[PDB]
Amino acid sequence: MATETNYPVPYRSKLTEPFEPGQTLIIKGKTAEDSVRFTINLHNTSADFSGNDVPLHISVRFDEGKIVFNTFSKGEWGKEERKSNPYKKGDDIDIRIRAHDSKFSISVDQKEVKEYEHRVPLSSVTHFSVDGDILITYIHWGGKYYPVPYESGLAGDGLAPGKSLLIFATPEKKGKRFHINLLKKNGDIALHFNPRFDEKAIVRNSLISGEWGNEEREGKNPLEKGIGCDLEFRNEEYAFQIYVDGERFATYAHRLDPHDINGLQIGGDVEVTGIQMV
Repeated sequence: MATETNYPVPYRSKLTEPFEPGQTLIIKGKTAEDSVRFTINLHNTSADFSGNDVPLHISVRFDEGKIVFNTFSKGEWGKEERKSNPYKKGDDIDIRIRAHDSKFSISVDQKEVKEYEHRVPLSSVTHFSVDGDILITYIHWGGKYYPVPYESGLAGDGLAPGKSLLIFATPEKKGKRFHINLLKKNGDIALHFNPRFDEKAIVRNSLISGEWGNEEREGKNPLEKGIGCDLEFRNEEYAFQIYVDGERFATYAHRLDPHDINGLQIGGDVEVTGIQMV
């Protein structure tokens, strides 16, 4: 219960539109050595009736040692479904819920641990709440099914200095490599981010006038096949600051003038679940 000043519990949010297949709800937070349990609920209502259907109820129990899922509808609860709780009292939590047309896919620490089949209409989800022994540090709802190869323009100012491009993706279980390109109008690639599991390295380069540059690799390579990752490309004064799962992975000195980086391409063996400009 440290400094919250952002998402104080009980937390409740009314969705702009109903939760649709392809969208993900991300909840991150901290727990204390005395935390017992906390909950995440996708539920019905509109104003503040508080008491309608709950398509998906998630209870993370530190006393029981498990994460429990269930649904409430027509005034009754169904049969709970359980999975082990990988967290001990006090560690940070990271739970993500992605909706699909036949179920919810829930990941814990970016690892898929539960497929919860829909028991009531997904369209019934109008709000989401979080309560219990947790201090929320991040919440995001959005995304969609991003086809890959992917290509699109970036806003109007694009990935300008002081801005950051956030990408939520999952390298394929049996994939070998994938890439992300930040481009300029003429086709030059300001930054080519290319994870290569077969080479145990992430290649970084620039494509200028149809020719590839030096090529910068070396570095841990924090990615793992089949596990979700948070990629952040921060455009700074002298270089791009590349963050992977919250830690600075590397820097890449600008080879092309920053500004006007208005293009994005993603390809290779990867699944993309979210793209946002921060």
